[PDB]
Amino acid sequence: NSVSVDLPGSMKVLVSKSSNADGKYDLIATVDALELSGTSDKNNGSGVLEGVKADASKVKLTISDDLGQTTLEVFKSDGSTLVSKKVTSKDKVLGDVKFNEKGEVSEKIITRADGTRLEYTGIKSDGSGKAKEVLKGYVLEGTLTAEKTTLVVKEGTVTLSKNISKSGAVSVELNDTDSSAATKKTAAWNSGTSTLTITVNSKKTKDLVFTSSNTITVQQYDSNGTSLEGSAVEITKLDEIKNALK
Repeated sequence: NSVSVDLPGSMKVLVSKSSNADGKYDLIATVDALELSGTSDKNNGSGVLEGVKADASKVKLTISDDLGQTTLEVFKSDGSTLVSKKVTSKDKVLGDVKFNEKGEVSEKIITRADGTRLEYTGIKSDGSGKAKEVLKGYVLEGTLTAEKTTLVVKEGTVTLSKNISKSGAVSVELNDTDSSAATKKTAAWNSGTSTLTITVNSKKTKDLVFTSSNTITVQQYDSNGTSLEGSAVEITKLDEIKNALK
């Protein structure tokens, strides 16, 4: 009579085995406690379903066949003022948006495939806000502007900035207010190798690699910067990152 299709999270959409006389399928989905009903032109789990909460909130679940993306929208009773929006990509990246009482965006958390998070709070009408990145073993603090996310690690006169553009590209910069030409750090970034090379008085001192695993590794150069030494050490603690900036 019907068959189940599993979706990101608990969500399981039950689709009818065959279409109705107008060529459309019946969909029933369970999302936590809510029962949603809707339709689709296919029986692969795509479609649009709607329901109502116990407090009269309106809910809409959209499963798109072009992106594999699922969008869960919770509205006020008018079915138009947003209360929350949950989007899960094919890549299992989760974006969870909260809205103020006027239905405008005020917070967004992105949860990555591996479980690390970008957290945007105090979002303002201009797209700025506060930003935090939650990694394995430590948390980075920074700011959001419409242009980019900037997470900062400070150590004395040195500021390490990790920038994330709207599209998700990463650039890393180092800024040192040290006035001594013998100790001031500068740095060069390569996005293809995801490596920041730190230089002190014309000598390369370390490479910081920002890995696909959302980790940071550090590897030392020799005393006159003429070759890498040893092997890269994966950073597990914020104290280790700051130490590399000394």
